Amino acid sequence: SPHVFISYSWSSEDHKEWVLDLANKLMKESGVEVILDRWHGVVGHDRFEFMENSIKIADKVLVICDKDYCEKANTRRGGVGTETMIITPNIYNNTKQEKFIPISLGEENGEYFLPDFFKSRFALGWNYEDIDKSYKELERLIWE
Amino acid sequence: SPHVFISYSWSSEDHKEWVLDLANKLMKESGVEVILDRWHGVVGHDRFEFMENSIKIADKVLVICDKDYCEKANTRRGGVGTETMIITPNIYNNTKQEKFIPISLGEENGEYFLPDFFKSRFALGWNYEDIDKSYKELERLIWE
Repeated sequence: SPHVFISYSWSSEDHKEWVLDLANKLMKESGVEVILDRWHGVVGHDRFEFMENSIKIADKVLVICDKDYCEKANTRRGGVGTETMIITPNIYNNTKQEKFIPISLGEENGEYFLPDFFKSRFALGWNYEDIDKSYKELERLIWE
Repeated sequence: SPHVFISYSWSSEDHKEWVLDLANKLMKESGVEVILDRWHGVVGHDRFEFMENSIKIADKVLVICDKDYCEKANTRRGGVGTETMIITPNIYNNTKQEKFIPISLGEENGEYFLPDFFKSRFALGWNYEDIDKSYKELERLIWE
């Protein structure tokens, strides 16, 4: 099975629910073993360590790039500090590049959200009007 | 400006013309420096070494993945002929991964053509019904 860690920001309760629904769906319908912070009982100050360690054991890393994740990633408001949950340039540059599957949420005109330090600009443009098509491509990016 | 090498096979005269048109368009409309075999006068059995040298100086590498390219890549892998400009497992694995911009041609149902040894499964699904959208995204993958 693909081991898939999901990197995401707790932008809101609805967004946490969208990520949780995606994790449950990947586990149920796609035979993927999702590494999710909510399913490991990760306390606030253990978040950076959990993200760091999870990326090394995961086969794929979903980068949930909504607007809040991308400008938190680009600015790094105080820098790393255990709280973090957002991939840093250092983590990105010490990870095999093929693991990352950026998913852009809420962009317009195909200007997919993606942190500036991602050298490859590919991202799965999530189609809210065609979920099944976007989910199919996510399965291909994970499995194939 | 980005130096963009185009990896493609001479599958047919129409396909060579499609790649030639794309190369001309990228230079004219997107201000990129395209490294094209026909513009350097690379004759058939010199093409593979030309691909190797060009990928080292190129900023991006477009992988024109139609059916013929992907089946020869999947079947022959590192054993592709000296006359070919088809990426091998060694070339993919020994090149900075962000260079590669695979373009899937002629795939159906979102089952994008891509050699199986490409560790990252991302590819630009070329939309023959919305070229401007596909060219917009190709420009972004090259520039951004």
